[PDB]
Formats: sequence, structure tokens, C-alpha cells
Amino acid sequence: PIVQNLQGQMVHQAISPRTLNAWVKVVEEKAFSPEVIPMFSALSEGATPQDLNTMLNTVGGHQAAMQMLKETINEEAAEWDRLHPVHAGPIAPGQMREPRGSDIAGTTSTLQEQIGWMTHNPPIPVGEIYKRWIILGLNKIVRMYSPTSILDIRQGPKEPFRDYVDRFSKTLRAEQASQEVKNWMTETLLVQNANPDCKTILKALGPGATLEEMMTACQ
Amino acid sequence: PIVQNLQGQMVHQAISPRTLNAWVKVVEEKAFSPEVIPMFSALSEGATPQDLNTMLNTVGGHQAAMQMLKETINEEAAEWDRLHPVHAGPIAPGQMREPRGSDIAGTTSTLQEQIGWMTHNPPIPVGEIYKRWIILGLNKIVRMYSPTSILDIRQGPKEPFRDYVDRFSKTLRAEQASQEVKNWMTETLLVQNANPDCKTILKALGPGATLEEMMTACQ
Amino acid sequence: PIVQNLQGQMVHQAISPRTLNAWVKVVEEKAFSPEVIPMFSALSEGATPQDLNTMLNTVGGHQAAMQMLKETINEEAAEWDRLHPVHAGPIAPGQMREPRGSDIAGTTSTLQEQIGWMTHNPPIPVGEIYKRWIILGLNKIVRMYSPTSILDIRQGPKEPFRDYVDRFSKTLRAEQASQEVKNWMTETLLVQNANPDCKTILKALGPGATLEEMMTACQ
Amino acid sequence: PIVQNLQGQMVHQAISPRTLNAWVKVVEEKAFSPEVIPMFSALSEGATPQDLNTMLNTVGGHQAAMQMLKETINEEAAEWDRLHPVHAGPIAPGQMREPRGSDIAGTTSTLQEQIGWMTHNPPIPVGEIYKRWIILGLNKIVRMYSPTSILDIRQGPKEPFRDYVDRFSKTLRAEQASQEVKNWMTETLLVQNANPDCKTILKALGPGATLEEMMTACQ
Amino acid sequence: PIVQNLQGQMVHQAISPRTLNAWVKVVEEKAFSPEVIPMFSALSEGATPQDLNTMLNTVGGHQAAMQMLKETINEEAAEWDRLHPVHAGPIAPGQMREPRGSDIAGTTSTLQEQIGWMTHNPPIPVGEIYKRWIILGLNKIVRMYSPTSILDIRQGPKEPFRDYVDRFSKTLRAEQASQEVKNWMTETLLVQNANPDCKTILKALGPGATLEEMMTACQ
Amino acid sequence: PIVQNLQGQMVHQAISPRTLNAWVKVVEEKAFSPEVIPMFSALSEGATPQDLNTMLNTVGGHQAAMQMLKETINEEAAEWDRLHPVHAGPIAPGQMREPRGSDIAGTTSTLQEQIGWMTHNPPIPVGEIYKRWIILGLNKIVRMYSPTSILDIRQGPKEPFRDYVDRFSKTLRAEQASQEVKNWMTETLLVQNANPDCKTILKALGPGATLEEMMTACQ
Repeated sequence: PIVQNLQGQMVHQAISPRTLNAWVKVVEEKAFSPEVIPMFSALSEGATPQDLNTMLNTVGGHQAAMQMLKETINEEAAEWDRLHPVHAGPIAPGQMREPRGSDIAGTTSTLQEQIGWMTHNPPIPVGEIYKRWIILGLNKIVRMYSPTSILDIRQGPKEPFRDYVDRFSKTLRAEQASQEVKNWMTETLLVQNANPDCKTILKALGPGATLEEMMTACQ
Repeated sequence: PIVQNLQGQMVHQAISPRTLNAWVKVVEEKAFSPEVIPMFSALSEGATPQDLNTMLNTVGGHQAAMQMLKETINEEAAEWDRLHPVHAGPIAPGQMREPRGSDIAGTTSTLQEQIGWMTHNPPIPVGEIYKRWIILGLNKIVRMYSPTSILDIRQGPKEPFRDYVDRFSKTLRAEQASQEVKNWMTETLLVQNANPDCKTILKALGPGATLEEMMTACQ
Repeated sequence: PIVQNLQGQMVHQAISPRTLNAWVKVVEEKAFSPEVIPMFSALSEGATPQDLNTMLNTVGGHQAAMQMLKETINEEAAEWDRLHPVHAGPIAPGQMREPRGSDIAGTTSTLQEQIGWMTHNPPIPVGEIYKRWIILGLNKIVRMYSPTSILDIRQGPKEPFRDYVDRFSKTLRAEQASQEVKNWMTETLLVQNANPDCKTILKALGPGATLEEMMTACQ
Repeated sequence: PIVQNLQGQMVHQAISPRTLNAWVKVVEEKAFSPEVIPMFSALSEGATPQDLNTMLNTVGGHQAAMQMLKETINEEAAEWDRLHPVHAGPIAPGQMREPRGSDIAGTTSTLQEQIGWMTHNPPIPVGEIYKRWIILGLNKIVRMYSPTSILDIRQGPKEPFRDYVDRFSKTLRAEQASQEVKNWMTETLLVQNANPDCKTILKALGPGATLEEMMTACQ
Repeated sequence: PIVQNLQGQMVHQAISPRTLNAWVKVVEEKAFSPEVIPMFSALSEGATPQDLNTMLNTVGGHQAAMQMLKETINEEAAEWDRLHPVHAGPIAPGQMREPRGSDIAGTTSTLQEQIGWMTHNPPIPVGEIYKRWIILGLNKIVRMYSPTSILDIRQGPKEPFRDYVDRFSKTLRAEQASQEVKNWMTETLLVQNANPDCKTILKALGPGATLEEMMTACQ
Repeated sequence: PIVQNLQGQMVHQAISPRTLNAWVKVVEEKAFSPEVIPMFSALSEGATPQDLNTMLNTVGGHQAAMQMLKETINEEAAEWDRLHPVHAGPIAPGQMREPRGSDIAGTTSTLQEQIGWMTHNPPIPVGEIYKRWIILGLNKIVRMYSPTSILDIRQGPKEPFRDYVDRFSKTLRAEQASQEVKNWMTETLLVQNANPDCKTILKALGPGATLEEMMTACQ
């Protein structure tokens, strides 16, 4: 970020390593949880678009998050590009040009330009715009929080199948990639974590049956 | 927070509802958990002593925790008075005075003083000094946690053995002691505080049975 | 209002019913579906805050969505006022006032004021600033939940018709399908997907008995 | 609300949280019942069209109810524009203009115009004209009725007769009909939508039994 | 109240009948409910002790409450005479006398004196001070409540006796009747509105029985 | 701080521990009985807002009671800011200033500012203004209370022992009494007031048997 010396002249200092350390630790625990948005927002006030790219690099271990966010960055930059068909040079000769969406993204623009729009008067708040675009990407990211483990399903004393299947299906819904290992647990574990009446039923019905047939049979 | 605007203006700012909401949820969820500390650090950017006090009072509704932390400020203030041995005369009228441990803790200083020091020429950084002290104090709170007891966890007549094991396993994480104790407590007390019919099942099956088996068997 | 054409020439004009008509049908059918988003954008190009407000009004009976969007307005607004506070007092009344969050959102601004900002010198696009927050809120709604399945209104072990019909009717209205499909699902699912004790009763009673007679009968 | 300060100063003041919360608790219990009218009047003391709008906006979750009220405002506004003189040149330059029906509704006038008109030596006092229209709109909403009907209420197999009768007794007061008709409905539908084992007990009791007896009987 | 306009005229208007009718109506429905407090505040703006006294006289149908509020008013006025004892004459020559507590309670003060102090220079505002004392009284008044009736307290099929008798006795305590009638009512209704198994129990146990016995006989 | 003695003279002094020790013991014993209010009054004469905050911190332990107070104070404080907001300028720094509600409550002020107000031209009485908000809050708090009597801890006809020991034990800690009373209550009443199925077990076990014995027995 830029901060402001005693004469009032700005000074850039690349994002704080203390900030970096804090920011990685927020993503390690809370990348998909909304508390990431005020934590990201808090740590990005007066930041440049390049500090924000170092911030995005730091969120780059959550693969799911890095694809969604990088895509949102492309969408907002494309949108800016449809509304903004910028001139060849500056609109203010001697000053920084009109930013395109990628300049906002801090990718195509130099650090000096990002500091010029930031320091210059008339709401060109490149950090703050990029940060809202990023914040929209986070909103997409938190939509895909992940519960884990499907093995922890179990059944009550006299409880019928139809409820167990509701917990089972829900354990399986969150699952993804490589179905075959899943399927092999499904055929096994379905019968195995059932209560003894349901276990007898599930053993009996077999591979001929639909899980709706067993749920009728088990009410 | 104190924030900037272009060309020599430092602006005190209100703290975001998102940073507050988030800070509120953090103490609510992480009061004795190590994570309160980086969540605090990430939510204490630009913070004056006054912001930091506002943040604390809103969440400090637990007096044992607040006391310990406030005692840690008392330790650091005591160290502060060791850093600031006697001086001669007024420092410079219109520039703010020496900040002591109470000034850094925001009690003897007004908001305008707090500003004064943080906006000073190469600042004496009183919000950041109070922060250093609070991070050690919160660290103290998570180190000096109150546990909860294994002893209690036992199984009722209409209570399920699987549900009793969910409280046992969790109480066992929370129980203060080492792993050789935990394994030993598991082996002894899990079976021992079971309801007798359930207990009977676990003893019929005997000590080599998996907990995955014990918890399927007793319903 | 003024809008700037595809070439880039300024044109004055007003809203269309067909846009509104399109908005009631989408929001009735896709309120919690992400398809709402590009449909909202297609219907909000050249929109003022008041136009945005008419749109919202034309589907104002989805209070829950309206409240999610309002939390987003309020959140984003509080953030604006700390980040971009007005200049104090009526320093120059009668010409170009600064706006707050409530002005971007059009609750405190007249349409002339809204138009004033957007036909001012220096690109102040209050319509776009309010849309961007509305898109952020729309993303929050599409994020949270979506699926229904009318085929799965299967019962508990002894579970009565009056509980079943109640679930089935609520799910049949909430299930997005044509009314002819709804007549085919009414006609398929009712005797068939019923609790087996109930299904016995319902197979005796027959199509000569109404849902009320079924609900009384099946206790 | 407008309030006073000494010697000719009128001060605009923020709406009370205690009113907003009361207005919420009031609509939340009495939206369709007359008590919302005096409650509305008493908390609209010194209210402006913006204050009153704000109040309506905070409770404006029924689109049809909100629509009826806006139409009533429009009817009354139409009667206002019949009544308003067809004044040519400035009546009141350098002070507030002509207030139309949309100015009394606060739609097209700014708050300061609203303060202006209501705070000079009585000229046209817009809040009070707007309150008159709203009190009429609220009168329509309470006069108007349409939710619930008696026949929906039938009794379950594991449901007390007293739990069925509470739903019945309350429902019947909300059903539409003269009271002789309601009495006839009581005698008929109470026993007829009963659970068959309770229905048996009740028919054993016959039409001589008080309602105390019917609840005693059926346990 | 005193009322005022922005051209500069300030006059007294004594308390409105329409405000009296609205206040009476508030008290009839919400006397014992906090909404009486912002409704009071809103209808006593600029209200002198004399308007407020006129206002107070109307809650006389809740005698214990009006008496308690008046007794409080006397505690707080005597407390003002201790805290603010008056000079024998006026404190500044050719100016109005200090208010005593009794002058704040309006008992010894005319409307003109209440007018003079509200319209004085420095913070002494007799209406608002009298309102603080009354608000403390209002706090006592909301601490009251008003149940339905004893004759409807009865017990569900398998429902516990100990709770039933707790509901019966409190409702009988709230119920307006002479004590001998409550003594007879308790002995009659308690056993008679008991659930039938419990009813047959209470008749087995018999009328020599304590509630300690009655709760034992059915448990 | 400064206090005024019975001869009328102004005397400086500062707090006593005896007042604090008495205030803690007072809350611990009488929070649920109205005497806490006239004891609060006895212990809050001469108090500054910072004295008052000190008191509250010594009684910080009943978080629910302190919260209700604190909510009430935040409501009065919010109302104060609405009725009186500060001057826009900084007219006389360290001489006098407008106090906000939090400044009255000592949340945002230093002590020198509170004394500056209370020793100003017209004794601005921030300790007494804040003590009224505490006393009003204290009225609401004493209005909340009603749990009593270990001997009235009894069970329903089909109810669990473990849960019953929790209601019995927790009630027994909240009940001040003495220890001798408490074992006699435990050995008589735990066995007498048990659920019939539980009571058959407890009588069988005998009041001799330990609670671990009774919990193994009742499961």
C-alpha cells in the first residue's frame, strides 16, 4: 500500500509480511466462511492492485477458490471492457490514462499507475474497485463451503430406513470426484450402519431394489 | 480507525459493521481458541486505542478473560515504565505529550491525543503498542483455558449409546491431561459410564471391538 | 432519464411494461436460481435508482429476497459513509449535493436528484453503484439454497395423510413445472408415495373421496 | 420528526429506534386489526412524509396490503389536486413552491421542502395531510379481510381434542359469516372434522355436552 | 404544550382531546407493555407539568399503577428538594424563581411558570424532568400483567399433574374474585379439570390431601 | 472527584474499597430482590461515571443482568445523541465540550472530562444523569426474577433422573440457605420428588447410595 510521509508525500511499501502471514492463516481456516470478507477488506484498505495480486497468490492453495475468483476477475474486467472502449492516450495529458479492466486488476498496469489513480483526485479508486470485484468472487467462493466425511452416518433404536437414507443421501451429496470408491462404501455401509431391523431388511432386498422401495418396505 | 486522504490529511474513521460483526462472532466462537488471535490481528487494522477498547468492551462480557488480558496490559505498562525513565521539561506545546501505559490503553488519553501520537512525525504508534499487549493477553487467555470433565459423561435409559459417545469423545478432547491419560480414560470410562444394557453389549463384545462397532451395536 | 446509445449519443426516455412483465415472470420462477442474475442485468441496462426501485416494487411480495438485498444495501451503505463521508453542512445548497448510501439506493433521493448525479459533469453513475450492490445481494440469494423434489414426499412409519398432503401440496406449488405436469404428478404420486398404512386406506377410499376425506380417514 | 430549539429554530431530528421497534411490534401483531391506527397516529406526532414513508417501508412485506394503501393515498391525492388552486406566477418564491399530491406523499418533494411547508406560519402542512391519507389506508386494510376458513381444521390421531378446539375456536373467529351461522358451524364442523376415535366419543356425548366435557371426554 | 414555527412565533396550546383519546386507547391495550413509553414521549413533546398532569389523570382505571407512579413522583420531588433547595426568593433579580420538585410535579406551579422554565436559557426543562420521574413510574407499570381465566385451566391426556396445578394456582391468583370463592374454586376446579386418570387419582387420594400429596398421588 | 458536604462546602476525595466490597456482596445476595436498587443508591453517592463504571466492573459476573443494564444504557445513550448531537466545529478544546451519551456513561470520556462537566458553570451532573439510567435499568432487572425452592424440584410421571439431578442441583446452588439445609434437602427431597419410575429406583437404592450409584441405577 501507499502511506503518507511527514511532507505529505506518499511512500509505497509492498504488502506487510505480518499481513501476509495473517491473511494465509484466515484462508487456511475460513476461506469458504464469510468472515473471510471483512478480514480480506480490513487488510486491503489503501492497498494497490499489485498488493491485491500478492493477496490472490496467497489464496492460491484453495484450488476451488482460485479458479472461481480468477474467473470473476475476468468477468468484471470484461464487463468494464464492454462499457469502456478507452482512448489511445490519457484523457488528462501528463496524468495516468483511463484504466481498463485489466489495469484495475493490477495485471496490465504498473505500480506507478495504480498509485497515480489512487493518489489523483476524482474517484478513480482502483484498489477499492478491484477489492469489490474480489469481494463478489468471495461471495461465490463462500457459497461452496465443504462438510467432510461420509462414514459417520448411523441409525437409532427402532428408527425406520427412510430417515437414515435422508442422513445417508446428505452425506453423499457433498461428495465429489471418483465415484467408484464412494459406490463401494455406499453398497456396504448402507446396510452396515443400519439398526438391526433395517439391517435385516437392507440385507434381504439386494441389488434388485431401489432405495425408495426399501423406504416403503421399512416404514 | 485513523485512515488517510490525499496530501497530508489523516481522517479518523468509524469501524465497519462487517469488522464488528465478524469480531463479535470471533469472540463468540473462539473465546479460548488460539484463532481469536489472528482474527483479532486481521480485524485491528488502523485501530486507535479507542477502537480497540470499543471492540473489547463489546465482547468483554466475560470478566475472567477480560481481567487476565487487562492484567497483561498491566505487565506491559509496567515494562513501559521501565522503557521510559525520567525526563526533563515539556516536549513541545501543540505536539502530544509522552504516552504512558494508560495512554496506550486509552484510559488517560482522549481520542484527540490518540490521533495526535499516531499522526505524529514518524509516529509513536500507540494503537499498535496497545495491540501488541492485547495479542499477548489473548494469547494468555488461550493458554490459561478452563477445561470440562470426562467424569460426567454417562448414558441415560432413553439416551443412545452413539450420542453418549459423541459427548464422551468431545469431553475427552476438552479434558486437561496427556494422551496416555486419554487412551486410558477411553478404554476404562467409555464402557464404565455406559447404561447397563448397553454396557452389557460392550462387555459381551469385549475390549478389541472397534468404536464404530460399539456405536452401531447398542441401538 | 438519460441513457447513452451504442454509438454513444445521449437519448432521453422512460421504462417499459414488457421489461416489468419479464421481471415478474422471472422472479416468480427463478428467485433462488442464478439465472435471475443475467435476466436482471438484461432488464436493468440504463436503469436509474428509481427504475431499479420500480423493478423491485413490481415483485415486492418476495420480502425475504427483498430483506437479503436490503442487508446488502445497509452493509455496503455503512461502508460508504465511513469510506466516503459527505462534506459537512449546507456549504452550497441549490446545486449538486453529495449522496449517501440511502441516495444511491433511492430512498432519500428524488428522481431529479438521481438524474442530477448521472447528467452532472464527471461520471457519477448512481444507477450502476446501486445495481452493483443489488447484484451482490442477488448473488447472496442464489448462493444460499435452491432444490426441491416432489417425488421424494415419502413418509414416516405410520405418518398420516394430513401431514402427507400438506407436504405434497406445499412441494407441488414450490416444484417449478407446468400445471399439466402438476396434474400428471397429482394423478401419479398421491396414492403411490403415501405411508403404506395410509395407502391401504386410500386404496379402499378411492378417487370418489376428496383430500379432506383422505385426511380425516387416515388418522 | 421535526423538533424545536429556543426562539424560532426548528431542528430536524432522527426517527426514534423505540418508535421503529414499536411500529414493527405493532404491525407484527395488529396489521389487519384496528389498533395499528391509534398506534400509527401517536408515533406519527411531528412526522414528515419521509419519516412516514420510512415507517411504511420498514413494514412493507405484504405487496397487496402495501398496494391498497398506495391506491388510497392516490385517491386522496386526486381529491387534493381537484382542490388545489391553479396559481400562475410565484405564490411563495424564495420559500417553498406548490405542494402536489406526490409532494404530500413525500415522493417528489425533498425533506427540506417537507420541513419548509410544515414549519412556516401554517401554509400547507404536508405531513399532516399525508397522515390523514395513510390513516384512511390503514382503515381500509383492517376493514378488509381474506385469510383462513374453518374447514381446513381437522384433528390428528395423536392430537388432543383441546389442541384441535384451539385451532377451531380461533379459526372460527377469523372465518367470514354472521354469528348464528358461526354457531351452526361450531356444532357441525367441530365434531365432523374430528379425529375418528374423538368423533366417536363426541357422538356418544351428543349435543347436550358443554365444551368442557368434550375436552374431558376424549383423553 | 409549547409550539413553534420557523418564521418565529412561539405560543402555548393546551393538551389535545385527540391526544387524550389516543393515549387512553394506548393504555387500555398496552398499559402494562413498554410501547406506552415511546407513545407517551411522542404525545408529550413540549408538554408542561400541567399538560402532563391532564395526561396522567386518564390512567386512573389502573389505580395501583397510577398511585405507584404518583408515589414515585412524590419520592423524586422530595429528592429534588433535598438536591436543589430553593433560595427564598428568585435567584437572579427580575427573573423567574427556581423550580422546586413540586413545581416539576405541577402541584404548586402554574402553567406560566412551566412555560417560563421550558422557555428559559440553560438546561432546567421541567416537562422532560417530570417525564423522567413518570418513565420510572412507567417502568413500574409495565412490570404488571393480566392473564385470561381460571375456568379454562385443565390437563391434557397423559399431561403432568405437577405443572397443571402450577398453571391452575397462578391463573386463580390473577383472577378477580373474593378469597372464599378462590378457596372453594381451588378445591373444586383443580380435581374437576384434571385429566381423567389423574382425576380418578385425585378422588382416590381425597380432599384431606396437600399439593405435596396430590403431586405424589399422580407421580 | 469533588463532593458537597452537609455544611454546603465542596470537598475533594477519592473512593473506598469498603463501598466496592459491599457492592459485590450486595449483588451476589440480592440481585433477584428489590433491595438491590436502594442498596445501589446507598453505594453511588458522589460517584463519577468512572466510579460508576468501576462499580459495574466489580459486579461484571452476572453477564445477563449486566447486559440488560448495558442494553438500557445504550438505548438511553442513543436517545441522548438524537436529542442532543455535538457542535460541528472544535470551538474551545479542553475547556468545555458537548458530551455524548457514551461520554455520560464514561465509555468514551476521560475522568478529567467528566469532572470538567461536573465542575463547569452550572454543574453538568454526568454521574447523576448516568445513575438514573442505571436505576431505570435496575427497575427492569428486578422486574425479571422468579425461580425458587429446591423442595419444589419434582418430576413428571415419565421423566429422567439425570436431568432431574440437574434441575435439583442448579436450583440448590441458586438457593442461598446453608449447607446443613442442603444435605437434608438432598437426602429427603431427591428421593421424595422423583418420577414414579425413578422414585421406585431411589427408594430402592436408598438415600445412603451415592449420586454416581443413583445415575448408574437410573439408566
